[PDB]
Amino acid sequence: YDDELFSDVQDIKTALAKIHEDNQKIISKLESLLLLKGEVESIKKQINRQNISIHH
Amino acid sequence: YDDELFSDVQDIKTALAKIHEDNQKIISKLESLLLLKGEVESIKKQINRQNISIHHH
Amino acid sequence: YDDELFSDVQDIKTALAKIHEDNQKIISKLESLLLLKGEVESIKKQINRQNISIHHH
Amino acid sequence: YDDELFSDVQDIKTALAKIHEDNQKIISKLESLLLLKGEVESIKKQINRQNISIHHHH
Ligand SMILES: [Ca+2]
Repeated sequence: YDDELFSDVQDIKTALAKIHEDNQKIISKLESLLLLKGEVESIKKQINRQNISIHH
Repeated sequence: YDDELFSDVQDIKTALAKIHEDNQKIISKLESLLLLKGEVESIKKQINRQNISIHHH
Repeated sequence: YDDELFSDVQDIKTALAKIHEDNQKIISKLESLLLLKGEVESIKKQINRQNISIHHH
Repeated sequence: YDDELFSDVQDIKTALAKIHEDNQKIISKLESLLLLKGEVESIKKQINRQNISIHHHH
């Protein structure tokens, strides 16, 4: 083994570690973005509340 | 095919399979986010509905 | 170049191609999502038009 | 270290570099999307302002 297969293999492993870390970052931001769905539901309630007061 | 070399190759295969699984999770979340699109359009209509009510008053 | 080693190397290449394919799908979805920013700005204008409507009475 | 095997290893490296490059772009797009959080918040305030004007208006 090597000559020098081992060094190349290590480099591949180092790259794989970097991509996975990237994935973790991509997932954190998706989770934060998902909170948007609740906010845009809130806007629709806020508009309905306006409609209720105006009717009154 | 040195045994240690095979061990190392198996590790690489294990890493890639994990990355692919993460990709599935990422795509699943994106599909959910896409539904936002319909929700926003509905808000524009809700405002238009409001405008009509105000005119008829 | 051992025959089994070559096959495992081939298996690795197939996996990278699949991950790359996942990437393109992810990018496509994110481009669609970015269209949201224009839609939200449009809502801000639509609400402002209502305000102009109310002032004129 | 067989020369054919070396090419195949180089090929693997090239694909990984390309995937990382894609990862960067995906991240840049997510950061842009995040600014949406502020925009949706701006709308919530804009609606509240209407309610206040209306109260003074009425
Ligand atoms: Ca990704």
